[PDB]
Amino acid sequence: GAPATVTEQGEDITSKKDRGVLKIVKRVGNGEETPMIGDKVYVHYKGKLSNGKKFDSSHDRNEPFVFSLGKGQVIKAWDIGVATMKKGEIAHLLIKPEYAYGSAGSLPKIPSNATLFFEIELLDFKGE
Ligand SMILES: COc1cc2cc(OC)c1OC/C=C/CCOC(=O)[C@@H]1CCCCN1C(=O)[C@H]2C1CCCCC1
Repeated sequence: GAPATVTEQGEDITSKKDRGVLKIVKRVGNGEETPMIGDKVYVHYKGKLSNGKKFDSSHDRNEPFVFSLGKGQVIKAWDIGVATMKKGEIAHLLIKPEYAYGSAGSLPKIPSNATLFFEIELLDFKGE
């Protein structure tokens, strides 16, 4: 499956090189520029737990997901992961708990020590 592949071919994009956030580019975007911290960022995404019990998509709310990069509004994996993406790119991220909800989880949405998978499309990122 898509997350297996990420375990197998995915680039470790953490600083500590702990495999906490692995990435594969699925569709190549346009341009050299990636989002800077503080940029307003627009994405579509699909997300699930590796336990396979919960799924979630932006598409369902019929609205892009908008957040400010680096401003602590998403999990660290997103701040790290979306910083690496170009306008128009689609990527897969596999994420260990330390870059997600950790040992405490976010009960009951996210259980203790959960691993997460996302497919993310970077639509646009504007400067603050
Ligand atoms: C749409 O509602 C949610 C989705 C997720 C988690 C939620 O909170 C536990 C949540 O409710 C409100 C919180 C939003 C920001 C935190 O969320 C994140 O930082 C990440 C990245 C941004 C998109 C959503 N995402 C999530 O972690 C999802 C989660 C949903 C369960 C399956 C795995 C992904």
